[PDB]
Amino acid sequence: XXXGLNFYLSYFDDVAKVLPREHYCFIVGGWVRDRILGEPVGYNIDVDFLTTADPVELAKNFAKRIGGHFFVFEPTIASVVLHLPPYRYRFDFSPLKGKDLEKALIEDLKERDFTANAIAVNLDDVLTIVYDPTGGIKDLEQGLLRPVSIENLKRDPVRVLRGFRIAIEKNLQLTEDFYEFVKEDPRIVLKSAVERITHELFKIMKEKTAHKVIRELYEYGVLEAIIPEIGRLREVKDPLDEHTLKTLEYLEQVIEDRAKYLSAELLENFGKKRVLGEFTDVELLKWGALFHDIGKPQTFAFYEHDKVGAQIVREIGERLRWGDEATEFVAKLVRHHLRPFFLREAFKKGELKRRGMANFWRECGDIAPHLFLLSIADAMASGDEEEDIKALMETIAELESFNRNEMKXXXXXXXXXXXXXXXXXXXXXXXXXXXXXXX
RNA sequence: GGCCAGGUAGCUCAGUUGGUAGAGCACUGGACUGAAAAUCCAGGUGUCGGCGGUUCGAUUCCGCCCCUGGCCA
Repeated sequence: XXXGLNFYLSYFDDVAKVLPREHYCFIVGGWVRDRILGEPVGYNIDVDFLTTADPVELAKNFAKRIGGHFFVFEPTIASVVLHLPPYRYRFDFSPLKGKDLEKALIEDLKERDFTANAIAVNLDDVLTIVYDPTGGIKDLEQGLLRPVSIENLKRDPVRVLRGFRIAIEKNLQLTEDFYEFVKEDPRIVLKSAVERITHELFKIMKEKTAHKVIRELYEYGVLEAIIPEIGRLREVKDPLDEHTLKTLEYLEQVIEDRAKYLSAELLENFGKKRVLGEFTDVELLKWGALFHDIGKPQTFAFYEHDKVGAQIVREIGERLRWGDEATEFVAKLVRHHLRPFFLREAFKKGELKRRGMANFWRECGDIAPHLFLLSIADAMASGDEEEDIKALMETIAELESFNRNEMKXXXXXXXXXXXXXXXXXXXXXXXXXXXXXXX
């Protein structure tokens, strides 16, 4: 332990007004962390507490006070979730028990993954003596995220990704012992539950420096052990894997710059699609950039490798428990991923016509901007000539402007609607349709 | 409380733009054989989990709930 507006939160008062006299409560986890790091409070607040009283009644009355929902789940801990559009509050209360309070505190802290997460403070001193037996402060000053002990990483293998994510997110450098431990057994990641790996994988794709972490998870073979399919890109010598990596990185450089490639109506709904509740479609675009060609080593002489791509992606989505909607998204993104290049190649000959455009926007109108961005970043990774790229953005311009404006007996009904739609581009018309269909 | 997948005949499983719910096995009958196994032919009235919406028409499209399981880093 080393030496209120610095560690204040509005709701803390409420907790103290719930928490009984005899029992004591400590604030642990990422709150004290992010605060020490001096990063400002976001729109999503997550606070983990350690209390000596019954966390369930605590959480029930707390939630009753702030008008939050109540939660109990597996030790056995209690949650309170209060969610309105601008902000989200997750409070997780955890039990603490012992004949010696300080001893048990230190004993809990020491079991934690990283010194940056083991720093804790007493509730009373919030409303400035801190508890950091791992000495998290010292590392946080050096700007280094260092695991407490390797045994606690091995305990819950999924933490091995956290160490990457956190270090990228909070922008810190992992220590040597972490990277050494990953070099030892990169396969350990498979021992942890699947949806955790998925969820962490997405939490890494979320940020815009993600290409460096994905390269990292590749280079230690962790991204291989999770998804062996990525390991198979190297079995074909053009380099395919480096290609997918730089395509990813360029997809981030383009996505940040997205306003100046795509139109406004194409940016309108972009980013607005939700999957797994905290993640948008941008991460799906980054995934479909990683898998953009997953099928090339499967089929070569690469004729079918796009559909093969779709099938492999889909298998990865089923396996890793992604959304069926999201995995279908990524799979369709890898399926049509080569479409704008054929449209550009058709445009360079001036052979692109209303048919190709109408097909384009009927077949896939929703993945269009993602498809365009991905095609532009893949063109930038392939190192296309400037003229070729200019032609590409011009093609995109053509399609965009086409959609912009120029786009505004069971069998019998089907052909009736189809021919009515062809005519829109009258009982006598219906009778004539019937005569044309019957004859 | 959040996300995700399953719910279909007695059991267990197909059904990617919507167009009268099938297949295999099991069960029964018959042909065959001294007998049997084997082989061959024949037999689905299923409130597609429930209530609603869009369509001429919903297992599939959309909304709201029940139940089962997985996860909550």
